[PDB]
Amino acid sequence: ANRTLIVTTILEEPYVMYRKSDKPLYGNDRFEGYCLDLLKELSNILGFIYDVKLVPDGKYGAQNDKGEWNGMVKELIDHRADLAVAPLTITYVREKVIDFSKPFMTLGISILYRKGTPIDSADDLAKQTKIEYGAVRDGSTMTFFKKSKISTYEKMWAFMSSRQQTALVRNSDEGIQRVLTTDYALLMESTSIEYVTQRNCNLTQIGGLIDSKGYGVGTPIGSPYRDKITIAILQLQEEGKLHMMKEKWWRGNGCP
Ligand SMILES: N[C@@H](C[C@]1(C(=O)O)C[C@H]2OC[C@@H](O)C[C@H]2O1)C(=O)O
Repeated sequence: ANRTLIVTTILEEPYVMYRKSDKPLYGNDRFEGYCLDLLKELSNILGFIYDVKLVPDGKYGAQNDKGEWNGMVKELIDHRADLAVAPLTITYVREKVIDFSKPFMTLGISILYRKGTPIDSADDLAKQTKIEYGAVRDGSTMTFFKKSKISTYEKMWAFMSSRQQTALVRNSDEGIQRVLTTDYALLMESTSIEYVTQRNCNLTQIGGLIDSKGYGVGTPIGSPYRDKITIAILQLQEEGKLHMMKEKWWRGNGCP
């Protein structure tokens, strides 16, 4: 039989979450979400079983000043996993070091905050001095700011980086808690903003999308699975299955 593929992933609602059960769950059964459904579909099409393993460092992946990676990206570079199936953003810097499938979803960075302020854009947010802001450490949103040559975003990066211990959060849950309990706005991806703002009516998006990009399945460079996964994604796309999966995991409207 074909070797069981190792899948690196990360907890991120509603892509990957612990299943709620009153009885013990083991192995893959512990998890559910859009990305687990995606894996069930991909594995049927490609003919494999898999072992889902949460990334040990809890990070998506960024490189330090020495060019050393962490998170799921490092797991792929180091051939610790066969696939990364997660809301993993397809970026220029990552594409040079891993192979991504074609995208299964598109999104852009925007701002999550509480309601009640006149802040209407990133320009507004960068200019004012009352509300702090940041991003999840070692993800693509942090990297977007670090690499930007747009003045507003360069200033925002300098601010986040100056207050890195403060401004850059460990994960999306910490970021959202910070938004809810302190004067802090979180830079994050639009599909996640859509999800949370339909569940907690104290939260809102500020402004529009600042960029546009996709999520893809990651594989190590040269992986014989990447093209097969791309073909499977296109199948699911064209059959309307990806659309159905989005509806299943995002439904339904909870806030005015
Ligand atoms: N998709 C990103 C990770 C992350 C980000 O950098 O925005 C962290 C986490 O942040 C909350 C929401 O944006 C979903 C997740 O995206 C990545 O692939 O690095």
